Amino acid sequence: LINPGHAQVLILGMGRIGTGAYDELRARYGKISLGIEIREEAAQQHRSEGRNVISGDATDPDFWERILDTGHVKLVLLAMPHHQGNQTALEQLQRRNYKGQIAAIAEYPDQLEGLLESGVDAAFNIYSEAGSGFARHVCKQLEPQF
Amino acid sequence: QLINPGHAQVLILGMGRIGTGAYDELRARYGKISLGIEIREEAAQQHRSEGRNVISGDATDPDFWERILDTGHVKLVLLAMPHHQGNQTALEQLQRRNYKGQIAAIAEYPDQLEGLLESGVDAAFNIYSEAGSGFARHVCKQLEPQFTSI
Ligand SMILES: Nc1ncnc2c1ncn2[C@@H]1O[C@H](COP(=O)(O)O)[C@@H](O)[C@H]1O
Repeated sequence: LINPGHAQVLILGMGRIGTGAYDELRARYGKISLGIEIREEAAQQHRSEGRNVISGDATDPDFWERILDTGHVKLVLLAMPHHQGNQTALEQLQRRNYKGQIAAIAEYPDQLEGLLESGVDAAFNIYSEAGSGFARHVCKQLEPQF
Repeated sequence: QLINPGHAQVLILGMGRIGTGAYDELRARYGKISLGIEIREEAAQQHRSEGRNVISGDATDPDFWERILDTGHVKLVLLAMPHHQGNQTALEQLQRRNYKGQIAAIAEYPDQLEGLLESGVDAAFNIYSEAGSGFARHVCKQLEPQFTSI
């Protein structure tokens, strides 16, 4: 947040998924991410916890035109796997002439397929990612002597 | 119908998508050290056709556990069942056979994770937090975005 407004990563949805992604990116790159969260209470709690998060609706074209389309964004993470959130936000992003990368995480197989078909650069399954992270974090915390 | 886990050092209870990602992630780092237990016979067969050591069985059933040989190098159990109470029941079964190694669990909500810790697991992680972490990790590795680090 050295230069406010200059986030290079947008994380759309700051539930547990978005937050996990936010924390990982911070660890690697420092403070280059902005998370977007529709629930105001949730956004305020993230800000209290020291994360760069604002409230707003990633399906609203005006929020895109007024706020999110800054010209600095290199990567957008779609972390709204329920209620067609990912696909709806993707639609808005594509209307804007966005030249960066897009990645999505989805709950089911056919959902990943539709996201890739609609032009996301990379798509992942929530649970397969969770299993991979789980195994790493366990080996980190417990250091089993294999 | 005794079950000899052989050289397995990790028992993975539940081989749905979570257990499978864990199995594969461990295989990548440590080689063939895991044994998956899966209630769905057709899923267990599909895992075996893919080269994974997976046997069918219900890890909530005391009769399943009675089949398992006390001789074993198992140092880590991953609780990756699809139903939260299943992980809790599996943990109880492991405790009443006096298992000494470590146990890790994954769940949906902080109360579930705290409850697993209270019940005796060594580490407890949230399914969706872990998903977001691995999501970001894999996106960076696949896509190699060019950021200015701050
Ligand atoms: N349109 C949206 N804009 C920003 N955040 C959202 C939007 N829809 C859902 N979220 C948040 O994304 C997270 C996961 O949402 P869900 O897709 O319901 O699991 C939750 O914190 C939601 O409040």
